[PDB]
Amino acid sequence: DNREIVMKYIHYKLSQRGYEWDASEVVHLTLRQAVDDFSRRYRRDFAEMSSQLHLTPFTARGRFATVVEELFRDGVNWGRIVAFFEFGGVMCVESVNREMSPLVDNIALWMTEYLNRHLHTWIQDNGGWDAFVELYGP
Ligand SMILES: CC(C)c1ccccc1[C@@H]1CCCN1C1CC2(CCN(c3ccc(C(=O)NS(=O)(=O)c4ccc(NC[C@H]5CC[C@](C)(O)CC5)c([N+](=O)[O-])c4)c(Oc4cnc5[nH]ccc5c4)c3)CC2)C1
Repeated sequence: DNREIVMKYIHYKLSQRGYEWDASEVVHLTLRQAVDDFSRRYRRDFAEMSSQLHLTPFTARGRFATVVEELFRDGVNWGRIVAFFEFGGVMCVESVNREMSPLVDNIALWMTEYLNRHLHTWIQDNGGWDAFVELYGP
Protein backbone atom coordinates (compact mmCIF):
# COMPACT_ATOMS: atom_id res chain seq x y z
CA ASP A 1 0.00 0.00 0.00
CA ASN A 2 1.68 3.15 -1.27
CA ARG A 3 -0.49 5.31 1.02
CA GLU A 4 0.84 3.45 4.07
CA ILE A 5 4.42 3.99 2.86
CA VAL A 6 3.75 7.73 2.55
CA MET A 7 2.02 8.05 5.96
CA LYS A 8 4.73 6.07 7.74
CA TYR A 9 7.42 8.18 6.06
CA ILE A 10 5.85 11.52 6.98
CA HIS A 11 5.37 10.41 10.60
CA TYR A 12 9.07 9.46 10.78
CA LYS A 13 10.25 12.69 9.10
CA LEU A 14 8.07 14.88 11.33
CA SER A 15 9.18 12.96 14.43
CA GLN A 16 12.79 13.80 13.50
CA ARG A 17 12.03 17.48 14.03
CA GLY A 18 10.08 17.14 17.29
CA TYR A 19 6.61 17.18 15.71
CA GLU A 20 3.82 14.61 15.96
CA TRP A 21 1.29 13.76 13.24
CA ASP A 22 -2.19 12.57 14.21
CA ALA A 23 -2.91 10.95 10.82
CA SER A 24 6.07 -5.55 5.85
CA GLU A 25 7.95 -3.13 8.08
CA VAL A 26 11.16 -3.85 6.15
CA VAL A 27 10.03 -1.59 3.29
CA HIS A 28 9.43 1.31 5.70
CA LEU A 29 12.72 0.54 7.47
CA THR A 30 14.77 0.42 4.25
CA LEU A 31 13.14 3.66 3.09
CA ARG A 32 14.14 5.39 6.35
CA GLN A 33 17.73 4.21 5.78
CA ALA A 34 17.72 5.45 2.17
CA VAL A 35 16.11 8.87 2.83
CA ASP A 36 18.60 9.37 5.68
CA ASP A 37 21.55 8.59 3.41
CA PHE A 38 20.12 10.82 0.67
CA SER A 39 19.59 13.71 3.10
CA ARG A 40 23.18 13.46 4.32
CA ARG A 41 24.58 13.31 0.78
CA TYR A 42 22.53 16.37 -0.22
CA ARG A 43 22.37 18.24 3.10
CA ARG A 44 23.50 21.63 1.81
CA ASP A 45 21.34 21.43 -1.33
CA PHE A 46 18.35 20.61 0.89
CA ALA A 47 19.11 23.65 3.06
CA GLU A 48 19.04 25.83 -0.07
CA MET A 49 15.86 24.19 -1.39
CA SER A 50 14.00 24.71 1.90
CA SER A 51 15.16 28.35 1.98
CA GLN A 52 13.58 28.73 -1.49
CA LEU A 53 10.32 26.80 -1.06
CA HIS A 54 8.42 30.05 -0.37
CA LEU A 55 5.40 28.03 0.70
CA THR A 56 1.96 29.66 0.38
CA PRO A 57 -1.50 28.05 0.56
CA PHE A 58 -2.14 28.61 -3.15
CA THR A 59 1.41 27.91 -4.51
CA ALA A 60 2.22 24.72 -2.54
CA ARG A 61 0.43 22.35 -4.97
CA GLY A 62 2.29 23.79 -8.00
CA ARG A 63 5.62 23.84 -6.22
CA PHE A 64 5.21 20.14 -5.40
CA ALA A 65 4.04 19.27 -8.91
CA THR A 66 6.84 21.21 -10.65
CA VAL A 67 9.62 19.66 -8.53
CA VAL A 68 8.36 16.08 -8.85
CA GLU A 69 7.76 16.46 -12.59
CA GLU A 70 11.33 17.70 -13.13
CA LEU A 71 12.69 15.01 -10.80
CA PHE A 72 11.29 12.15 -12.91
CA ARG A 73 11.57 13.94 -16.27
CA ASP A 74 14.64 11.92 -17.37
CA GLY A 75 13.21 8.60 -16.12
CA VAL A 76 12.58 6.76 -12.87
CA ASN A 77 14.98 4.88 -10.60
CA TRP A 78 14.99 3.93 -6.93
CA GLY A 79 17.21 6.86 -6.01
CA ARG A 80 14.79 9.28 -7.62
CA ILE A 81 11.87 7.74 -5.70
CA VAL A 82 13.89 8.16 -2.50
CA ALA A 83 14.50 11.81 -3.44
CA PHE A 84 10.75 12.15 -4.03
CA PHE A 85 10.01 10.99 -0.49
CA GLU A 86 12.63 13.27 1.06
CA PHE A 87 11.38 16.31 -0.89
CA GLY A 88 7.82 15.67 0.26
CA GLY A 89 9.11 15.36 3.82
CA VAL A 90 11.07 18.62 3.63
CA MET A 91 7.86 20.25 2.39
CA CYS A 92 5.95 18.69 5.30
CA VAL A 93 8.50 19.94 7.82
CA GLU A 94 8.46 23.43 6.27
CA SER A 95 4.65 23.47 6.37
CA VAL A 96 4.72 22.80 10.14
CA ASN A 97 7.57 25.30 10.61
CA ARG A 98 5.56 28.03 8.86
CA GLU A 99 2.35 27.34 10.87
CA MET A 100 0.75 25.67 7.85
CA SER A 101 0.31 22.19 9.27
CA PRO A 102 -2.95 21.52 7.34
CA LEU A 103 -0.78 21.30 4.20
CA VAL A 104 0.81 18.09 5.52
CA ASP A 105 -2.35 16.08 4.82
CA ASN A 106 -2.42 17.62 1.35
CA ILE A 107 1.20 16.69 0.65
CA ALA A 108 0.49 13.15 1.84
CA LEU A 109 -2.38 12.99 -0.64
CA TRP A 110 -0.30 14.42 -3.50
CA MET A 111 2.54 11.98 -2.82
CA THR A 112 0.20 8.99 -2.66
CA GLU A 113 -1.54 10.05 -5.87
CA TYR A 114 1.76 10.41 -7.74
CA LEU A 115 2.99 7.03 -6.46
CA ASN A 116 -0.25 5.31 -7.49
CA ARG A 117 -0.60 7.16 -10.82
CA HIS A 118 2.87 7.83 -12.25
CA LEU A 119 5.27 5.53 -10.36
CA HIS A 120 3.40 2.23 -9.72
CA THR A 121 3.97 0.89 -13.24
CA TRP A 122 7.76 1.39 -12.99
CA ILE A 123 7.84 -0.04 -9.47
CA GLN A 124 5.92 -3.15 -10.56
CA ASP A 125 8.06 -3.56 -13.69
CA ASN A 126 11.35 -3.30 -11.79
CA GLY A 127 10.51 -5.86 -9.10
CA GLY A 128 8.25 -4.01 -6.69
CA TRP A 129 9.08 -2.63 -3.29
CA ASP A 130 10.56 -6.06 -2.52
CA ALA A 131 13.31 -5.32 -5.07
CA PHE A 132 14.10 -2.04 -3.28
CA VAL A 133 14.50 -4.08 -0.09
CA GLU A 134 16.59 -6.71 -1.89
CA LEU A 135 18.89 -4.04 -3.34
CA TYR A 136 19.27 -1.62 -0.40
CA GLY A 137 17.83 -3.30 2.71
CA PRO A 138 19.49 -5.64 5.26
C1 LIG B 1 17.46 19.30 -2.78
C2 LIG B 1 17.74 18.58 -4.09
C3 LIG B 1 18.92 17.64 -3.93
C4 LIG B 1 16.52 17.86 -4.63
C5 LIG B 1 15.93 16.88 -3.84
C6 LIG B 1 14.78 16.24 -4.26
C7 LIG B 1 14.20 16.57 -5.46
C8 LIG B 1 14.78 17.54 -6.27
C9 LIG B 1 15.95 18.17 -5.87
C10 LIG B 1 16.69 19.11 -6.80
C11 LIG B 1 15.85 20.30 -7.27
C12 LIG B 1 16.29 20.52 -8.72
C13 LIG B 1 17.43 19.55 -8.97
N1 LIG B 1 17.20 18.45 -8.02
C14 LIG B 1 18.32 17.50 -7.87
C15 LIG B 1 18.97 16.96 -9.15
C16 LIG B 1 18.94 15.55 -8.52
C17 LIG B 1 20.21 15.10 -7.79
C18 LIG B 1 20.02 13.77 -7.08
N2 LIG B 1 19.55 12.76 -8.02
C19 LIG B 1 19.83 11.42 -7.81
C20 LIG B 1 19.22 10.44 -8.58
C21 LIG B 1 19.58 9.11 -8.46
C22 LIG B 1 20.56 8.71 -7.55
C23 LIG B 1 20.97 7.27 -7.59
O1 LIG B 1 22.11 6.91 -7.30
N3 LIG B 1 19.96 6.34 -7.76
S1 LIG B 1 20.17 4.73 -7.57
O2 LIG B 1 21.37 4.35 -8.25
O3 LIG B 1 18.93 4.12 -7.95
C24 LIG B 1 20.40 4.46 -5.85
C25 LIG B 1 21.68 4.45 -5.31
C26 LIG B 1 21.84 4.22 -3.96
C27 LIG B 1 20.75 4.01 -3.11
N4 LIG B 1 20.95 3.80 -1.80
C28 LIG B 1 22.10 3.14 -1.25
C29 LIG B 1 21.80 2.53 0.10
C30 LIG B 1 21.11 3.54 1.01
C31 LIG B 1 20.82 2.95 2.39
C32 LIG B 1 22.08 2.43 3.08
C33 LIG B 1 23.02 3.56 3.46
O4 LIG B 1 21.69 1.74 4.28
C34 LIG B 1 22.77 1.43 2.15
C35 LIG B 1 23.07 2.02 0.77
C36 LIG B 1 19.46 4.05 -3.71
N5 LIG B 1 18.24 3.88 -2.94
O5 LIG B 1 17.18 4.01 -3.52
O6 LIG B 1 18.32 3.61 -1.76
C37 LIG B 1 19.29 4.26 -5.06
C38 LIG B 1 21.14 9.69 -6.75
O7 LIG B 1 22.13 9.35 -5.84
C39 LIG B 1 21.85 8.71 -4.64
C40 LIG B 1 22.94 8.41 -3.83
N6 LIG B 1 22.83 7.82 -2.64
C41 LIG B 1 21.58 7.52 -2.25
N7 LIG B 1 21.23 6.96 -1.06
C42 LIG B 1 19.87 6.82 -1.04
C43 LIG B 1 19.33 7.29 -2.19
C44 LIG B 1 20.41 7.76 -3.00
C45 LIG B 1 20.56 8.37 -4.23
C46 LIG B 1 20.78 11.02 -6.87
C47 LIG B 1 18.25 13.13 -8.59
C48 LIG B 1 18.40 14.41 -9.39
C49 LIG B 1 17.88 16.06 -7.53
